[PDB]
Amino acid sequence: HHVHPLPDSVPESEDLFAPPPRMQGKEGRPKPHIGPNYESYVKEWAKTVGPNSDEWWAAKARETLDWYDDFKTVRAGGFEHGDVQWFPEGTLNAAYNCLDRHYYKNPKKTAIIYEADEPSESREVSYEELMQETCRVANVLKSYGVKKGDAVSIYLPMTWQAAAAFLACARIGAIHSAVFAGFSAESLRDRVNDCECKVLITTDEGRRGGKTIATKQIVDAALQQCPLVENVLVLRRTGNKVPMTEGRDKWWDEECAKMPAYCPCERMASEDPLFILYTSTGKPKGVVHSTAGYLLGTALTLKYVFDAHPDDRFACMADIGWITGHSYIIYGPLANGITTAVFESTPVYPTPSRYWDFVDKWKATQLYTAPTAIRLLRRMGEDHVKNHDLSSLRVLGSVGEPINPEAWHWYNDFAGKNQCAIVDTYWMTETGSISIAPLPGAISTKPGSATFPFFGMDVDIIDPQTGQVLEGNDVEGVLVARRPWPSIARTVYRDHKRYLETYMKPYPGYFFFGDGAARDYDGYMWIKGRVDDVINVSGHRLSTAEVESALILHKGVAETAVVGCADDLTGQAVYAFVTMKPEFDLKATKEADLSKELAIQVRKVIGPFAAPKKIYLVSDLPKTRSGKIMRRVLRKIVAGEGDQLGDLSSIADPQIVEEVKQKVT
Amino acid sequence: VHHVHPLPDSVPESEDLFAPPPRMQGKEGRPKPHIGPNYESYVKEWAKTVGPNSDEWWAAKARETLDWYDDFKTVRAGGFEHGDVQWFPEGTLNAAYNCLDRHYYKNPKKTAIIYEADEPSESREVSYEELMQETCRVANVLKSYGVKKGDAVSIYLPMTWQAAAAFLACARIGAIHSAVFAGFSAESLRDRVNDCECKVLITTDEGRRGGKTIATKQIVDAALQQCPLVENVLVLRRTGNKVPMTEGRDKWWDEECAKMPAYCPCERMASEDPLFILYTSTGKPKGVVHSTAGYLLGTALTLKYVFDAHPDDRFACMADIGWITGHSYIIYGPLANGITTAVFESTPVYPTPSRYWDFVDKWKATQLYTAPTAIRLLRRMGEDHVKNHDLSSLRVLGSVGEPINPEAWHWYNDFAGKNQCAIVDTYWMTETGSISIAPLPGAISTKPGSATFPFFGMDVDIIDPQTGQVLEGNDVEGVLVARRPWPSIARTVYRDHKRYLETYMKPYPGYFFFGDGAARDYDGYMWIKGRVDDVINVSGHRLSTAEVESALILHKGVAETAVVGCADDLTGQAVYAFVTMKPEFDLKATKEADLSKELAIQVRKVIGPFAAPKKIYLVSDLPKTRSGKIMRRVLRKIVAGEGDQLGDLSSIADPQIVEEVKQKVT
Amino acid sequence: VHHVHPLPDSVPESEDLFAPPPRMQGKEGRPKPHIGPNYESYVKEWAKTVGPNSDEWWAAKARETLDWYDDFKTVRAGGFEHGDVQWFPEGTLNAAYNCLDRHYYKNPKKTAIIYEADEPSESREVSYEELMQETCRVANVLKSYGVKKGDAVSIYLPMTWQAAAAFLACARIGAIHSAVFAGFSAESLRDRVNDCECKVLITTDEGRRGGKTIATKQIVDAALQQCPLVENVLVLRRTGNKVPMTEGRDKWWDEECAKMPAYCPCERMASEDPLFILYTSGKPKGVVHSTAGYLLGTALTLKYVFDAHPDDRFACMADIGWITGHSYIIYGPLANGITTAVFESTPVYPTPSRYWDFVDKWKATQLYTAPTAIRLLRRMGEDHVKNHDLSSLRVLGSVGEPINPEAWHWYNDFAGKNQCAIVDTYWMTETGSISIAPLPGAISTKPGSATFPFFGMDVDIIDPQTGQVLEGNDVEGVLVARRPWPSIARTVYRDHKRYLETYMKPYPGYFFFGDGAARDYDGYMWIKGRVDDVINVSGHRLSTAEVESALILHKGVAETAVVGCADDLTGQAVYAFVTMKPEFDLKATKEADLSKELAIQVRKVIGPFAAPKKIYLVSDLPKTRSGKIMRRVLRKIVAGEGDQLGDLSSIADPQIVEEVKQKVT
Ligand SMILES: C#CCOP(=O)(O)OC[C@H]1O[C@@H](n2cnc3c(N)ncnc32)[C@H](O)[C@@H]1O
Ligand SMILES: C#CCOP(=O)(O)OC[C@H]1O[C@@H](n2cnc3c(N)ncnc32)[C@H](O)[C@@H]1O
Repeated sequence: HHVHPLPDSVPESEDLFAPPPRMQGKEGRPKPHIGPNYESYVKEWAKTVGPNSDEWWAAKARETLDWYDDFKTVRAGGFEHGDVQWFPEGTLNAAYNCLDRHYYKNPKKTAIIYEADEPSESREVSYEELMQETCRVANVLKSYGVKKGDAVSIYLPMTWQAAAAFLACARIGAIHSAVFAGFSAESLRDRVNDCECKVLITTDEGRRGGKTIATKQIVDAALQQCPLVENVLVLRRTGNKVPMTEGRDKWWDEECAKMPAYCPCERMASEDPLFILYTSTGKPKGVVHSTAGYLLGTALTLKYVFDAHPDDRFACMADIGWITGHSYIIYGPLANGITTAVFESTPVYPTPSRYWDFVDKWKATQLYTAPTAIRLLRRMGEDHVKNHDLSSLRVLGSVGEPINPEAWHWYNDFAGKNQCAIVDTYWMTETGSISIAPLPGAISTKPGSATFPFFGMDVDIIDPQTGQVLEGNDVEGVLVARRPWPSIARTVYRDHKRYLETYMKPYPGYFFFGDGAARDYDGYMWIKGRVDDVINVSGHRLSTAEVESALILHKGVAETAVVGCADDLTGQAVYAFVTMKPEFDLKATKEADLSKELAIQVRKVIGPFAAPKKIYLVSDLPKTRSGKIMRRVLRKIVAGEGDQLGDLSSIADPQIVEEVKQKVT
Repeated sequence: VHHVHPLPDSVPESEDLFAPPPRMQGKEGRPKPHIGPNYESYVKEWAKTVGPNSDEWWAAKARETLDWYDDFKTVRAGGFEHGDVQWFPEGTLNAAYNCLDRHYYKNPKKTAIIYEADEPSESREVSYEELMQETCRVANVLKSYGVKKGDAVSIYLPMTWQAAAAFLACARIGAIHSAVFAGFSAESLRDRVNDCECKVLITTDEGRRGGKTIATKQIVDAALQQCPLVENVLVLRRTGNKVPMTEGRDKWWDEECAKMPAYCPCERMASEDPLFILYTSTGKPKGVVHSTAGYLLGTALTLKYVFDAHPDDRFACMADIGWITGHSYIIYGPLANGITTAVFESTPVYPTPSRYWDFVDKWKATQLYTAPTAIRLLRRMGEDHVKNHDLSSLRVLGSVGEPINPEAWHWYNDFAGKNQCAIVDTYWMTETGSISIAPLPGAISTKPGSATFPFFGMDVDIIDPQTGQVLEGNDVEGVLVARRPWPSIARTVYRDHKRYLETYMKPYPGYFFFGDGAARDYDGYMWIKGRVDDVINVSGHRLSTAEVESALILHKGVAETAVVGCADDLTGQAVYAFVTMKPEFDLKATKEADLSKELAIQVRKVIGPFAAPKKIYLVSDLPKTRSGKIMRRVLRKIVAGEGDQLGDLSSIADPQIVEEVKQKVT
Repeated sequence: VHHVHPLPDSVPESEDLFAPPPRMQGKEGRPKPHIGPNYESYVKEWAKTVGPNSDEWWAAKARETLDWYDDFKTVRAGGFEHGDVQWFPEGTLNAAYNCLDRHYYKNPKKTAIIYEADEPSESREVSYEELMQETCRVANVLKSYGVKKGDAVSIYLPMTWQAAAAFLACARIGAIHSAVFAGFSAESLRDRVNDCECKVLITTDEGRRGGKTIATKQIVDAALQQCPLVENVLVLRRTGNKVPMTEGRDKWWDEECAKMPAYCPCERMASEDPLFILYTSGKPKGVVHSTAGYLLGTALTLKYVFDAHPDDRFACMADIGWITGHSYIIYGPLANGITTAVFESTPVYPTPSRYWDFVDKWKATQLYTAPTAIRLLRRMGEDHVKNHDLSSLRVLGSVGEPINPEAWHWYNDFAGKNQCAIVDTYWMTETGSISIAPLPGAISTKPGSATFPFFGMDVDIIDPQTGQVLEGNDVEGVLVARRPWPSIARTVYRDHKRYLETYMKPYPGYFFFGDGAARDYDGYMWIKGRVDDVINVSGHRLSTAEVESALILHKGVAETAVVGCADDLTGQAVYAFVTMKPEFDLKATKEADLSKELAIQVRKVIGPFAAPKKIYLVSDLPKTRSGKIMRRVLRKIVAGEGDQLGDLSSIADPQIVEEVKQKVT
């Protein structure tokens, strides 16, 4: 076979995992929405793509959302000019669909499980309380002169009121722009200026993992260079003394106490912008999502990819500064009317048992996190997870990067006790909602495979050299989409040329994701890393996931990243950055001996061309807060270009860049 | 042996029950009542409007009574505790469309407003067409000033018919009007203009009332020196006397409106978009906020049922639009129903005290609605001004704003109604939006001084004020509360929701607290006998202001009285009475010491030994607001020697009376 | 002995009636007319559109012809006396949705605009898709400037196809466009920009017309020195020649639109929201049209007066600065979903064959132009038209002034080859759409007669001295309308008093057009000139059209204008300005002899009272850019008031005023 699965210690013939009994409607669990096999998925999926799928999408849109005005046209526009339209004549409001309609049905149902940084401070927030708080904030924003179409910046940590802030903007038709709490003043400034908001919402301080985030201090530094911001609303999260500017800055509780606890919903066109979300090369990229298609995509993917039922308690452990928090903490779960988790802490605070204490306390029915969190808990030891119950879980999700089969198995074995479906969800900020993922009651999974495209997604593999679609199976190339889908990003804010050039020009007629992909002999899709991260060794194309998956098969390896660099003989050579577990004895095992064994492991599993030319042992890797490993930073450092690096002040650990610069020289 | 007594009356109780008269029975060609013919017909309909199955009735009434651009789905939600009351939330409508356009499309030449000018010879009818055209011109002017949906607009206008055009022009574009009584001082106007943060003010060059000039533009000029946000003033040329105009800021209404077309589209408003702010007559000005659909529905239904309004009716509410009574029962209620409404620019006694009745016979008014202060005023002026009029076009006479003493009630019944009209005593507040407790005139047999029974949608209880517990059964007295939200309840206090919750929702959690004392007699009739703050406690006996004042006016020659409490060592509190005799009363022939002695015995005979005033002060007038409320708080603080902590009293009806009362106490 | 005579013609009356030709009878492969085949078929349909039972017809047409977001309840209300005209008041719609989106959703690649560039080789077809995308980009740009619903936007654009996108971008967001003829002077532009109080102006670097450069940005910069409210100028790069650009205020159209997405939601407009202000050419008069009635009127008149069918290619050769361009280039044709021509050139550039080269190249099915253009081509000679095909044409239209029978016949003979119906369309900026015109499939035409009123128009003739309606036929007086019609102008911008005084006060209960009119014995209507231009000779009333029609019957006459002046004996005396063809030899032919024959011709055809007291031979006449002859200018010069003429800097050829002033003295 030309296309191989990601390296695993399990043989292939024992590596196919059918939907487990918890996903078969047994042991009292709800029956899956799609099942019980691959054919039930394909039969439904075929209704959602092609020239006869308008019927299905119109019905789903009218069944799933409450509309003030019906639409006439299902879809229009396209990639070439970036004029994508879905349900254009309809009107609706996102806050109405996420709060009001559920509040009118069951006001005391829990909307948010607020898991505070200190576990003892956690509590449930009802739909009634969340709707009231949202309306008070919306009334405060209107009193500042915020109109429909105005942008509002949000610099809030993971406290439950962050959802009220998002939905207050949606309620009045303002465009929220959320920035990770803890981003530097410089990074915050650039995003506040780019979206041209006149109002910013923040906290006095944030609390994450027992550490204080000095959010109001950062905000004051940033706003000295933000001439459009006239009002700042400050939530008193810690009560520690912070500066407040007379006139400009007001306390959230004091402002909201002035306002009634209901606010009318602005009637939004389907294509009115809902939010701007800046990704984390050059200027910040503000990805713009509209209202109806985005909301529909998040609601349908939540329902089908995680098999959400009305009583479920959905635990997405990500941050609302990330698209994962937008779609699968706030918009998806609340549109469906279920309970969603807002997790304020880290996976290891107070201890690495935190995730599993949370699951057993609240009886979470789904858990959703990133491979970086999974690898972190994998390296912390089985004592923190082995003696928990965790049987309320039916589905475990992974998002943000390829999941190494080694990490996949740890997730499957300890979090799921081999009784949960594992959904590896591939998508991007620009896709709005999950693009490729197994439907858990239908798809038999392979460790590290996203499996099959979601409803409305018609994806292909293109040879990057020819620009032509590769038909059949056992093919590898770059991932593209043939047709628009409801939740696709509509533009890059005030930079539509960047939007067309990045996604629509490389392969005209297609959407270009920017990731390498392979379709194996069974038709399963494998997303093996960024196209920019592919290493070309003597004409052999190497993906980062396969080498990193091979490296982590060696004992004591916690996390790795591989990058290419120009080589005189092979064009490019592989350089590995390897993080061993801190307990690994670097004196008993020689670094030169460990590097040799790692290279042989890569050679044994992939081939002679894949063996790293050099291996660097580092204590950690440069990562974004969402958990993405910044291989571009490592690649430029290896190239001796530690000067041409972009904005690195808001990465997870800025100091690790210094350690990497040292170890290379 | 009854714990609860009717307000003191010279008529014995056995002859003091007044069944709906023939004009309210569909006889003599009068329209058949909407509800009747008895108490049970009221309860039968009322029971559909409260309780857990009342959504059906309210949804049907909402869709039958108003024109909507978009239908609602949800009937009601929210509640008292957080102040998130919602009615018909997904619906959209426009108040101006419901008060003007839909009636104009059906009968453009029908009279919308009977404009009774200060001089009777200048009175005229204003058709729906003309009112709609003027409203649209003003709305276009406001839009040309940059007024947007949700912006507040202050209105400082006297009772000329264009005041209705100004209100409805704001409603038409979704602006929030804030009307201030014309004649309020520059200080009171300033405080309200600044609180609502408006950028536009609408006023007149001058007002005319009772042959006197109100220097409105002068007051406005003085106020705006401390109102830095107001950028545009639109000035109506009511008198044409020369007034200063500030270049740029001030423009003439007629010149601005001549530039604009006579139609303007209606802004499609959410049911819960704010319709207006109305500042009430203690501390900082309280801007009571009403939303759109529930408020409009409440005014339309109360006008229809409490006054038994029919399509050809000519409704004469004689109040001022600076008052909630003018908002609800001059402009929004009558015009929403598509009938004719009166805008009365004068006083009850100008040129003579026959003015009200000349008006009724001139225009054939079918209902008259006024305040007890006006009724007591006309009672004091003599029967020659009323006895020889016809007045037979009237079917219903209403009283609003304070308890009506049975003595005044009977005068109203006897001379205004010639014992052939139903008398509707309507209890409500600015915060309730529309009438809360009132007799339905074709159904309820009235008792002088009783509001009788709660209106549709109002589920009221009597609570022990200390324990918070409901007093079940009849013959109980305590404080009035409502159990559930109703469509027209005020939604907030502007930018001060904490004050709204603390005032109405926090004192008795789970209820709306009106602030008035109340009693339910053995027949179940409700008696609202005064504000809770005005109750006097003499030796453990709770005394209401209405009962003592009603006993005092039973004495011959008494025009009007007010009673307040003050600290007493032996009885806890003692009663002090301020008494206004008719000026024609001979105070030399009757000794003042004898008159006070006769008054005390009259009180003792009717109420009990404990109720006799410890001291009585004879005054030429009482401290009253413009709407006629007697300011007992002012009198109480003066008696307690707290004439330093009175507050803003510059815009009361007669500011000088405070000087006479302060002198007379010492 | 008829009191009312047809306009003077060289054809006897008995041979001057032209039934619909075979191309308008459904023969020779043409589509069957919407109304036909005779006068009774017109009356039968017309009678449904007027009177107290016509609501049914108008409600149905409104719902059949336009797409609505919200239905209306009331058909019509209001009236002339106070200027509160209302049509479909509760309805909501958007003009850009009706002219672009709904056609784009059906056939995106269909040509919306035939862009006939000033140079023929640069002409091209613009699809509905391309036009909608450019409209949406511009709308997004305007929104980014803070333009809100109800804001005025000035447009100073020449006849390039993006002018339609600029109009429709304003309509899309509910802004009120105010278009000013490109080439109007800085003073005339300044006055219109200041009157509408716009904060945004859209223009070009330069225009190109007849091979000449219009220095639009230079004119704009001079104007804006006296326009303190304008904050943003959007500049279309039409020529790329260097022009001044003011930092901050001025931005390039292509650079701004490249930042914006190619779709924009439609603002839901009430039927009576203003759609545009159009200043006519004392203080400038900004005529205001609302949305639904205006759009319905233009769509119905285009369909019925020009018998437009879905595949037709409609060629209106006027300028968008004129109401004719508003109604019959942009709004009418695009509302109907057909192809419309945007003609950037002049009728004689590069040569006088331009119109007919255009018709044969694009196979135009209808042609619409002004009598001044027809008279211009008539003077240029038959060689430029005689050898063209032109058989794709079915209907030829004339708009803007009376068409002399001599010019009518030239149009009929050479443009139409006696095989097209000629529609003489009478209307005004204030009427929105055609008022009186033959329906080409039903009405037999007379040269110079508008014939019969359009649907919804109930017109009468009033004796100006008595104010009374003249019943019956063979009557002459002033034209009035009895009832409002859907597309009537609703006000004069911020000058409603001028609106009432001009149109509604002279004859209370009627709309006063300002034109003299006669109804002949057959019931045909004749519009013979403005009331202000009527000449009173010894108590005999003379219209300009009849004398000007008689003068052009003389050989060598290209164009004439007749005006009155104070006379001691007759009250007023006739003065004629006559333009001979430039090839006419004024040395071989005595001017005194030519003047005598011209006077005798008038005496023979009209009578002794009409014979000009003086005749002036001029090389050209003072005309507006739309082609109206400025007889008010000529009258004041004859009266010796050549100083109090007012603003004449933006007329077609301002220098000709100097030549006329010389020749009179
Ligand atoms: C309505 C109105 C104007 O509203 P507002 O000015 O808010 O005054 C509200 C207060 O007026 C008093 N009041 C009003 N009507 C009555 C009545 N029929 N019987 C007894 N008291 C009455 C009470 O004290 C209310 O709380
Ligand atoms: C249309 C248009 C442009 O509108 P506008 O530029 O407002 O000019 C309006 C005036 O033009 C004259 N006019 C226009 N068309 C004709 C015609 N077919 N026959 C006779 N006269 C006509 C009249 O005098 C109108 O009142």
